[PDB]
Amino acid sequence: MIYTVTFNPSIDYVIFTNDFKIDGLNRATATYKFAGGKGINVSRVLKTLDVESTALGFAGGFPGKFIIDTLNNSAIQSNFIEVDEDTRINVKLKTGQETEINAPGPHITSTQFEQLLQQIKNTTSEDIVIVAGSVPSSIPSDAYAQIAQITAQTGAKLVVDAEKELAESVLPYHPLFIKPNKDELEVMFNTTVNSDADVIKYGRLLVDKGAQSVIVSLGGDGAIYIDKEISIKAVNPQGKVVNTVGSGDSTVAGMVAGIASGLSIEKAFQQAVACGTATAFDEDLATRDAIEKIKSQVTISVLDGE
Amino acid sequence: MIYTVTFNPSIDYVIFTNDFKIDGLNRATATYKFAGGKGINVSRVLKTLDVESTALGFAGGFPGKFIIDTLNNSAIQSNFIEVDEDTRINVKLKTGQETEINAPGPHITSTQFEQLLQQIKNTTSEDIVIVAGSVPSSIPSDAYAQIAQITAQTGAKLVVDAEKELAESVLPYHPLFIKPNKDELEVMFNTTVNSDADVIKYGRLLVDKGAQSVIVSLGGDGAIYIDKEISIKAVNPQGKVVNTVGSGDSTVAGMVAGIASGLSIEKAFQQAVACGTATAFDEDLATRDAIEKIKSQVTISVLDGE
Repeated sequence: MIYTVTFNPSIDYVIFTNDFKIDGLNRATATYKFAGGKGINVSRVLKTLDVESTALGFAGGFPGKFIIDTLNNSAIQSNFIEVDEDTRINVKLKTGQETEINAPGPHITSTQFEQLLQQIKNTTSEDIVIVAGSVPSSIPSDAYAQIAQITAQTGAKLVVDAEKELAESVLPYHPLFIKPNKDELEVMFNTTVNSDADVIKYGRLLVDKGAQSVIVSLGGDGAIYIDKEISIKAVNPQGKVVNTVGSGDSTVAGMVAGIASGLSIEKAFQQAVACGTATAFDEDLATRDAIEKIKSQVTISVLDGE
Repeated sequence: MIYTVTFNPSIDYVIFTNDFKIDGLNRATATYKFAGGKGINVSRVLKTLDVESTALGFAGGFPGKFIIDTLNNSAIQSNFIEVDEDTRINVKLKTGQETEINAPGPHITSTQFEQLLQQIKNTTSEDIVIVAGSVPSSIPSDAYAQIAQITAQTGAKLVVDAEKELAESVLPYHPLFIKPNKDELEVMFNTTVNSDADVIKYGRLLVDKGAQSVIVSLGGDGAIYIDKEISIKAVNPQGKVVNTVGSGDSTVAGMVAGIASGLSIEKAFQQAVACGTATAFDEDLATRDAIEKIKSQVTISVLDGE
């Protein structure tokens, strides 16, 4: 089984109005409710790629109910921890000026965070655990390192989809892969990274620090995968970027799906990049036929090793 | 038994946020939620007054469940007709300004509306049916009349708090009272209403058209009750209007609770005005002690009749 972790899922409540007035009565003419979360996104892309996953994380109240349902309706399994405060509802106003109104997450007790850890404790060597996105304020700030520490004990494969500092924290626990960008490397190592060989070099030092594999995201210039024994360069096709939100979740999910479904590292990486690129070229998350279209146009090249 | 009917009940998603920024990422400093809707508010005030009622109307999805659980936690019964789409979520933005964003209802089928009417068909002469609110586009635009016509056969007292034309349409069905404002009177009878005598006149013409009685809201200037045999003037204490949302509802609930619990027309009316005033002087709906405090302060006078 593959699990995603979404610590703070939301309802993105998108509202179209008959124009907008501050301090006045406004009527919405159309609304939409989408389940939000970076761990949920991965699950969405995995499903797009015909790969099952179970969404974990924290859900509460009627909004938590809604998200569970949405995921059932997609045939994505879930086992969120029931918490005592409502899942957050973020409001996006789209008529004329496009405005965002984000709520803080629900309060999550220590018992509840423990209930999630208890699930990670029930994973095995053949499970993949994908933790994605920010750490909410009412869970421990080292939530990623705790989950990782448990995976190290179960054998489960840890994949982190977060910014550098949380991926750095999981390093000693040998994740399956982390996914920094070229610019994060420059900061980590206090050096200029300006060649594919330099990318290989600092990605391999992160492998020395515990990472089983590293994907270094390079933007529209593709990405590099680094192993202890191989590095790969993927170049994606050019095209108009519409919306890069989700591209990271997609890359992560393409990689995992490829691994899970018996593709080579090379081809799983190729799928990954095509996923991230597909999403980028789309308004929202990529369709399957968009992913397959792009992965033929993605060129793989072995940089070093075998 | 007393029944409130809310066609389009709501979650009122209240969001506190400072310096509301259009086209911007805002972060809510706090949020909360309650069950809103006119008939629901009436049930809430009747409850504060120790008077049972069962909420009727339409609920669906998990927004629907929230309203039922919220009412249940408040010890208010409900017998909502399950609809196939989500109960609406209305947004209230509390900065320095107060900005409401009201959503459309769920789509309500004819079969579901028929289910509601079947409930009104099971009423008896001892029952009170309160129908309050705007009519959602998906139900019969003559929905008030379709209810009013059943109560005329069952014998149940019909109470209406609606827009002018909808209030006008139930008149042939002899509702127990309707509740227009002075401004609706002015539109109805196409004339200027500038005195207590003018209010008695046009209000009693409504009693001639079928209303058993009429309460005319004068805002912070009190209210006038009009009968075939008497008219009464209520005058409420002055004070800082905090929030008048729900005060019309509270007035209706005060009047019904009075009649239901054996009070004179006069004292029931006094209770009615105290309720609407006390709400006005409050964040939300009035507490019991605010209501009682205030009705000691409400003056009652016979305008005409015996």
